[PDB]
Amino acid sequence: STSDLIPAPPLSKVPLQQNFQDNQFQGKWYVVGLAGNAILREDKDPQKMYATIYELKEDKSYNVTSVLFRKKKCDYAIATFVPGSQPGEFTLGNIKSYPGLTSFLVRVVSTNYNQHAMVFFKKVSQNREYFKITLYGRTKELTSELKENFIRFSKSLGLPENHIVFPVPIDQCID
Ligand SMILES: N[C@@H](CO)C(=O)OC[C@H](NC(=O)c1cccc(O)c1O)C(=O)O
Ligand SMILES: [Cl-]
Ligand SMILES: [Cl-]
Ligand SMILES: [Cl-]
Repeated sequence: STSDLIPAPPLSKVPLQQNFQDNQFQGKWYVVGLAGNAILREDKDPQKMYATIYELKEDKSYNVTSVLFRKKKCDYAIATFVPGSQPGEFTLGNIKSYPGLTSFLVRVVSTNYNQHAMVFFKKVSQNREYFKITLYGRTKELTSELKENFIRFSKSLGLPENHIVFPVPIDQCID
């Protein structure tokens, strides 16, 4: 809440997926890996897998729904991602609805659309700058190769290994 943070990387270290295809990116993605400056590995109580669903609207923004299993319930969080400056980037719709949130950016780093994606998120909340990379899969499992590529990438942004987690597959809520 008050603690020091690993700095957000310059955006020059975060690639953008070439010729992003919004229609192909839609649908359900499972969070198979998660890294960030507020993300901490927890052996005592491991992060559980959650899912994020991207529905492309006629106006070209996404209605985004995250589905999580928390405290024996299904928690649903909804947002609107508005197309940003370059295809594959997004800003947050209705940002004034979010107390303390002054900046929000999504950048799709890499994806093949049918199996995996890596996506960078940065926000400033109460003037503190957070960033996250998610490794998304169309299924709950990915290859060793994709997972190591993701660790390599997360580290290139200055995150140590204790800031890189692999949520445990579950069946509740996310299917
Ligand atoms: N301020 C806290 C409130 O949860 C926080 O951001 O930490 C939560 C953490 N998420 C993030 O740090 C985070 C970073 C950049 C953009 C986002 O949309 C995030 O959600 C997580 O996913 O467990
Ligand atoms: Cl819980
Ligand atoms: Cl493998
Ligand atoms: Cl390390």
